[PDB]
Amino acid sequence: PGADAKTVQDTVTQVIEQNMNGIDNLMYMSSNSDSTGTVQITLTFESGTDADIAQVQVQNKLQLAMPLLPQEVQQQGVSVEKSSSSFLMVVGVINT
Amino acid sequence: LGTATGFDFELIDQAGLGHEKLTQARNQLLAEAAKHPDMLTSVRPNGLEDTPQFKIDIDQEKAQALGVSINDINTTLGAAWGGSYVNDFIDRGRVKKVYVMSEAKYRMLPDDIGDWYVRAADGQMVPFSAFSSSRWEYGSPRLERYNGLPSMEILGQAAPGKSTGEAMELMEQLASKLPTGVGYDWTGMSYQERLSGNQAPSLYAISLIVVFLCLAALYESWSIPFSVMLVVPLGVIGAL
Amino acid sequence: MPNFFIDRPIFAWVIAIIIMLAGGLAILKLPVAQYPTIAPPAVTISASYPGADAKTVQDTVTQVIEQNMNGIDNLMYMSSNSDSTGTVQITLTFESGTDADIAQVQVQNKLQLAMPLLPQEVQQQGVSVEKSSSSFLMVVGVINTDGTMTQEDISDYVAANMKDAISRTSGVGDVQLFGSQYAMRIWMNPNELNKFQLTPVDVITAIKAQNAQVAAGQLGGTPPVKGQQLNASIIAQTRLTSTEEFGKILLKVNQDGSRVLLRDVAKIELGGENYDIIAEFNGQPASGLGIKLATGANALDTAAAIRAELAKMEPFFPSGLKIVYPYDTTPFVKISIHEVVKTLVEAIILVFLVMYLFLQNFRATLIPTIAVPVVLLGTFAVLAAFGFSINTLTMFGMVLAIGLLVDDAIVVVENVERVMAEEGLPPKEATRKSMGQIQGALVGIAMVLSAVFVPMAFFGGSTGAIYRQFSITIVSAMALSVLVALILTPALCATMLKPIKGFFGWFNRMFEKSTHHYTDSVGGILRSTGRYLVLYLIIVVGMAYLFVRLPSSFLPDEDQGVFMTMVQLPAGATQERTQKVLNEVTHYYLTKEKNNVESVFAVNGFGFAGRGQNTGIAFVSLKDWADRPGEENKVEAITMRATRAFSQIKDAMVFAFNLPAIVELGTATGFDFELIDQAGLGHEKLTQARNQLLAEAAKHPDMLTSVRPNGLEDTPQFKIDIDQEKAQALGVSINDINTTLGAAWGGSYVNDFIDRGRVKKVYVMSEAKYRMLPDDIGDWYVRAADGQMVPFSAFSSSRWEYGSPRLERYNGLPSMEILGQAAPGKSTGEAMELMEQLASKLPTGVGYDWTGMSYQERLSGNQAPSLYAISLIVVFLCLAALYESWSIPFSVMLVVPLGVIGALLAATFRGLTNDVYFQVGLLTTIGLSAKNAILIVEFAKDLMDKEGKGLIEATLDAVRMRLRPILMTSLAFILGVMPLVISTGAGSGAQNAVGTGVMGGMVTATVLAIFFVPVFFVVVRRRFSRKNEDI
Ligand SMILES: CCCCCCCCCCCCO[C@@H]1O[C@H](CO)[C@@H](O[C@H]2O[C@H](CO)[C@@H](O)[C@H](O)[C@H]2O)[C@H](O)[C@H]1O
Ligand SMILES: CCCCCCCCCCCCO[C@@H]1O[C@H](CO)[C@@H](O[C@H]2O[C@H](CO)[C@@H](O)[C@H](O)[C@H]2O)[C@H](O)[C@H]1O
Ligand SMILES: CCCCCCCCCCCCO[C@@H]1O[C@H](CO)[C@@H](O[C@H]2O[C@H](CO)[C@@H](O)[C@H](O)[C@H]2O)[C@H](O)[C@H]1O
Ligand SMILES: CCCCCCCCCC(=O)OC[C@H](CO)OC(=O)CCCCCCCCC
Ligand SMILES: NCc1cccc(-c2ccc3nc(N4CCNCC4)c(Cl)cc3c2)c1
Ligand SMILES: CCCCCCCCCCCCCC
Ligand SMILES: CCCCCCCCCCCC
Ligand SMILES: CCCCCCCCCCCC
Ligand SMILES: CCCCCCCCCCCC
Ligand SMILES: CCCCCCCCCC
Ligand SMILES: CCCCCCCC
Ligand SMILES: CCCCCCCC
Ligand SMILES: CCCCCCCC
Ligand SMILES: CCCCCCCC
Ligand SMILES: CCCCCC
Ligand SMILES: CCCCCC
Repeated sequence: PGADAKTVQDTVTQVIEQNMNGIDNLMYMSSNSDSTGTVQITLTFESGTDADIAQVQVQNKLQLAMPLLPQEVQQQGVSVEKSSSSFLMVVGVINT
Repeated sequence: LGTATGFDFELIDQAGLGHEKLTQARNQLLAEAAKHPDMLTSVRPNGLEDTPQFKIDIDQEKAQALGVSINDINTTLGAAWGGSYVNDFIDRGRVKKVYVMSEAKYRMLPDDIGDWYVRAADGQMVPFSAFSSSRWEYGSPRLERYNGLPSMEILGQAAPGKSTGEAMELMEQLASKLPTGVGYDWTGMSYQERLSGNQAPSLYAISLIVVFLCLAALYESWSIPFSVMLVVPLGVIGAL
Repeated sequence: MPNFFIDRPIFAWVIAIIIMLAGGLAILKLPVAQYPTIAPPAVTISASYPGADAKTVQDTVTQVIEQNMNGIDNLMYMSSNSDSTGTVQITLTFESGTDADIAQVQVQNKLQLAMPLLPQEVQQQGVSVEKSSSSFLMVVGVINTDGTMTQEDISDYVAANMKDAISRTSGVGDVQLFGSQYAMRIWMNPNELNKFQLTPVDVITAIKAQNAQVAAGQLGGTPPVKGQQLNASIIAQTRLTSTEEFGKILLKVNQDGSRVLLRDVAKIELGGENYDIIAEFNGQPASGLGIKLATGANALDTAAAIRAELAKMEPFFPSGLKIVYPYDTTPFVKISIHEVVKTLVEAIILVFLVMYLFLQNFRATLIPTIAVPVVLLGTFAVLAAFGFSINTLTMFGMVLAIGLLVDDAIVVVENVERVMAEEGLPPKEATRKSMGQIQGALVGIAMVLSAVFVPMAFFGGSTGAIYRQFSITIVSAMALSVLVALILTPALCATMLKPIKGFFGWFNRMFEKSTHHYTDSVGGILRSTGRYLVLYLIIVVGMAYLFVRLPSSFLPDEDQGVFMTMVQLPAGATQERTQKVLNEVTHYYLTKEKNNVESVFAVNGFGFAGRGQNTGIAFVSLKDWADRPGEENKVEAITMRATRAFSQIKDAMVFAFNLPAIVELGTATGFDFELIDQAGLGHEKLTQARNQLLAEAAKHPDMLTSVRPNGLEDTPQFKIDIDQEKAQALGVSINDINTTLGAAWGGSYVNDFIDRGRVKKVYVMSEAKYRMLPDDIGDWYVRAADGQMVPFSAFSSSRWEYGSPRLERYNGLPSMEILGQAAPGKSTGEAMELMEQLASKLPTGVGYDWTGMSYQERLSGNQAPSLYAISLIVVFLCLAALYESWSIPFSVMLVVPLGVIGALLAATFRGLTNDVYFQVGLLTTIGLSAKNAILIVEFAKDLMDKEGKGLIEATLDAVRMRLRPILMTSLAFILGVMPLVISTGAGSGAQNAVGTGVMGGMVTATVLAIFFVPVFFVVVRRRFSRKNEDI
């Protein structure tokens, strides 16, 4: 919260990236760090990779980098999720 | 998947050049690409351009002379203007966050900076103006990295009548004339198209070869298979 | 099928072509490896406690982690080292077949329970959990040929621009930097600090405050006021980027207004995170990456991926920077496999030639020549179906399978060319009835021979995959051979066979006469059978003696074009002395092994046991095998001479050693012992127990040899006692004291900075000159609550003591590893039994265990004899079915010793052992021997059943008929396996070994069979009969 893109990149993104080692079947890695205080790092794996194994291997390397991140980021936490743009539906909730 | 039409290019800082030099190299590539409308169309960055930002320097000597700690200064600035997640409370049985932040009207403009006071060790309240200075500068609102290195993603597509493969060839030729230390890579759909294309010739060959061999066994003849295999264009022409 | 394809030769070709296409596509995609995977997965936890001694590491990190290691599936044992570089390594070794991904997940799930209990300094160094082999796959070296970059510069360039992408590459399980990345080094001066009434605590506090990256929010940020037109990020402090900026950190302002800057109390420079690892390439400054193969990953695919990634970096190198390749285990794999391919081709050509010699017709010879490639290519497709790899044993299966299937088509082609001579049927008509006579026996005999190898496919243990893949390859090839002989061969016999001197005339007539004296000799032997019965038994007793006389091993050492040299100095020795020893090692290879050594990559400060000022390693790469003729230019003799030369180096343990085929199984005669503190005795008592055990072992040179500890000896350490009362009285904080002491003498990782775009570390530490001497301790001052500067001498006392630089634990208890081996002639089992006896007489509370290779030894015992018994039983049963007789099978079984004797003869005279390759050749010999015997019995019995000829007439008519075709196929294969025997170059150790046993077994199985088989048949039928034969 409140961080600029360079602060995010240089205290969070680079640290996490430098720890994404020893993971199997990685094709490439990409990231953005932005002025809303957000970073997203996406690791893309070979077709046929077990997505659960890929995610736990990523999550476990991340876990061991958490002590290197700023306290404010440790407090917010860092989420690791399987990526997917396919929604079954979007339920809207409005007040009339 | 995305549009999966066009190409997906990564410009890469391979030698610690820095954001500004990478931007210059990007612009060089975009300008050259614009000189080949016959081959490339809508070659553009996928990210954001640098914007004005408000650089505030804390004067350490003045802070120390007044007895104001840097931690109080930076917490006061960050908590008021950026907001701060303090801890959690429990709202109707559900754990939720507590945030402190300035009310909107006291964190809008540079003149508001001087309305925020920090208590020194001797109890006196000191305004931010007394130990800071500011200036406008440019910086990035969105920094990109690719395989751990600074990068800028560039999207585009082949011009009408041209194949994406040909457009990729030119992009690579143009990229080879960029300043020292600037590399590139293909990602996404473009990574996908290169690998699928490298397989196609051998898969066609295996299909053609096995079809011939099955027919040769069927007819006990190395030549009669051809009379069947010649039919291929007859359907294809009407589909086209 | 035969009659079907005789009418459809193009269909036959189509099936052969599809078989070959599938095999060809398998060859392009199958994994390539030296051996099948047999090594158990190992997960290693690594952590670092900067400035910590071994006991501090053990008692605040290692024990905490170990106590959380529970509920982990398939765990065989756990071991750990805690050392006075501040490093701990904990290795968990799992059962063969364990999924390394799950083992890593399970280990980490438990580690995360321990992580919060670990010191913050340890957490912030980064704890790592890796799943990799223990040995290096390769070392990637980096030099600067223009000499414009120092060792430190190159190391930082590798760390900052190369290492991470290599570390992310799939199959790379671990990467060691031979060097260090740059950090911002603040080298504190205690005199200047005291002059300004400052301490390392103030320095650290000021760096955290003035090397900061501050989140400051936005102008016009959300939620905004109405009418806002400006939105912009606020940028406050950012990480410092240069020594200049660190130098002007403001520590304080004096009363008179003067400023104290960090550069007034410290020297500030870019320099390594650590200064322990310094490498050279052929004496020149270097860095590099030591790469370990991830568990179960393919070595060749991973090396290829590493090279492709390195190729992406090279264009952006600074001037002069160059990648060198001083140590790579993978070329040997690739080249050794290609050499077996070459001998496979050469074996096929040598078969084609020996047949043209006997057949004397290209057409008649070509049909067999076409069948073998079709079958072998198809066997590759079967390997893919079974999920096997192209490796040494599947490739030896390809070569040795030839001898057991080459007769399939020959029996078909010849039984046709005979039908066209007896009668006058055309080639097509003859093939049909010909196939009707042999088709059934072909299938059935292939099943009898398959019985030889099927049992061995059920071999257990880690060793089991070796015998399994070989057996499957042999059986698959024989099965495909039958199929090809029922599909392609009949079609070619019916389309190509020509309807039915010189050197050949000379050959034919020579053989004609030889056949005459042969049949004559046979008839004479039939009348003197009693004598030759006795001769047979002593062949069986001789075979028995040579079998027990022959020593046994697992896999021969191979010259792999590379090897390593270990440098171990006593703890307490300095970096400077280790470099002196490394210079001597490097000098020796560059001056005394000019003809053999291509490069030396020497690393000061790195060993396999662990880091330290007192340890180093030299990686040595040799010139190509072709440029190193003779055994004196092979790795074994090179390392022997080197170790002998290095024995004259004082105060150091230096030895060159070859890589073992399988590091896991390790030495052929070595053991791996663990002495265990079972009762909280403590390190000093355990050391004494160790010494007692080491002394008693020396008293038995008869059975034990080189029984030594694997770890390090105690060394002097500087014990300093902080006096709590004096510190309280002076108002000196214990936290200030410990931070001042640890930061100055051990170093402290303060926070991060940005060096040319890359996040890196900042370290404070005393400048070297103020942390070299015990007296320097009192030059460090701490500030009390009342502002007075207090020297360490005012509140501390010190004394010398002894302590351990490397504490070992095994399965969670204090331990000491002891290596050793059996004395000449003695067996490892005998040596281990003695060690157990000696261990039982040790002080109360001292226990023991076996690990590593010795865990495998006691675990998997001898299981080959039972499987050989099963094979023989099943072969006999299959023969009983083939001949519908319980007795006739013995006429074939009795030929097995005639072949086994030759394989033992050859292995003995040539000096080989009873290893993997002698056993796969021994099974092949059994099958080849039975095969040759059936090439006689099947015909001798065919006349007594179809031509009604008597026992003695049928026997002598068959041998005369079969002497030529038998010696044809037999000598062809004997010559065919010649390239295995005379093999030199990569993998020649395995080739020579497997060839010697098989060829030796073929020779005896061929010369003795043509004389003894007639005796076996006639004697067996006479005994087990009533009113049938002899007329
Ligand atoms: C009748 C001729 C034999 C058949 C021809 C060979 C068929 C193809 C064999 C497999 C592919 C080539 O592999 C064959 O073995 C190795 C491959 O490293 C080469 O061997 C050569 O180079 C290697 C290193 O590369 C040296 O260690 C070796 O001393 C030298 O002989 C042979 O020159 C090559 O012919
Ligand atoms: C019966 C006589 C014939 C017996 C012949 C047996 C030869 C077996 C030797 C193969 C050993 C080397 O195995 C080697 O593996 C690599 C890595 O997959 C293959 O590498 C291949 O990759 C791709 C597909 O994977 C191919 O498009 C490419 O042309 C080739 O480089 C080699 O083409 C193959 O030669
Ligand atoms: C797991 C349990 C199953 C495993 C069983 C092991 C079976 C092993 C069989 C060994 C081989 C048997 O080999 C078989 O022997 C018989 C003996 O009559 C031969 O002889 C037979 O040939 C054919 C078979 O249809 C008949 O027309 C003929 O009259 C008969 O003599 C066969 O041609 C041969 O194929
Ligand atoms: C004139 C040529 C027409 C080719 C049309 C192919 C369009 C499909 C492309 C595709 O998805 O590729 C899949 C696959 C690759 O092996 O396609 C093919 O294999 C196409 C070739 C099959 C036809 C040859 C047999 C002759 C008929 C008896
Ligand atoms: N029973 C009539 C009869 C009359 C005359 C001859 C054969 C004959 C047929 C096929 C044979 N197939 C054999 N092997 C070689 C090794 N591979 C498996 C198969 C061997 Cl050893 C002997 C063989 C005898 C059969
Ligand atoms: C791989 C293609 C094989 C084709 C073989 C053609 C048949 C054999 C040659 C013709 C034989 C007739 C001459 C007597
Ligand atoms: C798809 C590959 C087929 C190649 C074989 C051509 C057949 C030869 C024609 C003439 C035979 C009489
Ligand atoms: C446990 C190992 C299984 C053994 C497989 C059976 C061996 C014969 C297979 C032949 C394949 C054609
Ligand atoms: C028509 C028969 C074709 C199958 C040939 C089988 C050869 C023996 C295989 C042994 C399996 C254990
Ligand atoms: C003789 C061919 C045997 C079947 C080949 C099928 C290929 C299996 C790939 C997994
Ligand atoms: C791969 C197809 C080979 C067929 C050629 C036969 C021509 C006589
Ligand atoms: C581990 C699976 C083995 C598959 C065997 C296939 C038999 C042809
Ligand atoms: C471990 C026992 C295996 C025995 C294999 C038997 C095959 C018929
Ligand atoms: C293994 C069983 C053999 C039994 C032979 C019986 C002879 C009549
Ligand atoms: C009747 C024989 C057909 C076999 C095809 C594989
Ligand atoms: C006619 C039987 C076919 C067998 C193929 C494996």
